[PDB]
Amino acid sequence: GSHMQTHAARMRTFMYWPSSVPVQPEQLASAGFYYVGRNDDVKCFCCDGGLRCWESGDDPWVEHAKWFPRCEFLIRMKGQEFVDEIQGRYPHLLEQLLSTS
Ligand SMILES: [Zn+2]
Repeated sequence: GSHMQTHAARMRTFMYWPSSVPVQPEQLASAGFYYVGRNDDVKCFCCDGGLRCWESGDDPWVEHAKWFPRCEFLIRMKGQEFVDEIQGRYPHLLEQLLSTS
């Protein structure tokens, strides 16, 4: 429950990635991108860790299920079904190490 989804924000993410979104923007709106993401590098709303990296006609969802450490927004039908499946495929989903001293 934050107000980063009002004021203009909604259309502040509805912009684009190259110069228009030739992906599936109706699915993006469910994945937390395009209007439903945040700014340019569609960060998402509830997500603590959303980004974009669009590979080869990939879904917004596998992208937005491989870097999110949490997306309470999307933890609903995706986070109990998606990831339950996606994590089946991703045994390196969880946090590894980085600069942990
Ligand atoms: Zn998210």
